[PDB]
Amino acid sequence: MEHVAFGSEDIENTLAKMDDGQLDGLAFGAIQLDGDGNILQYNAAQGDITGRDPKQVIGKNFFKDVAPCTDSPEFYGKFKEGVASGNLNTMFEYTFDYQMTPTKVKVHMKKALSGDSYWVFVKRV
Ligand SMILES: *C(=O)/C=C\c1ccc(O)cc1
Repeated sequence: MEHVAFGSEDIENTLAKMDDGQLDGLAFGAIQLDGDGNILQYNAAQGDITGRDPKQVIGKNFFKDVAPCTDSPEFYGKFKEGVASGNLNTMFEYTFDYQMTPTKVKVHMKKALSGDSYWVFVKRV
């Protein structure tokens, strides 16, 4: 397993060295999006939670297609502001409930080290 704690201050630095293979070792969900909400990476842990297939969601809009239950001021609203500002680091509780059992999780959004990429870290609570 890759030893990285959810909410770690330097998490964007640590994860810059990973690949899809290495990301699959994390204890929590991790989604990498571009400036437009498109999925660039999708680890095995978020798949265990949402039931999605990582390899099948890659390339689709996170907010439009895959997870419309996030299209909201509380989530998407926060993402867009972050993207436009060029900085993003917020943590909140959300309920995943689209075509799945209503699941309470902890969501950590943070801008990555790379120019135009954003992290979505998730964990059951
Ligand atoms: C609501 O849709 C919230 C979360 C979520 C995340 C990923 C996937 O694939 C579905 C739903």
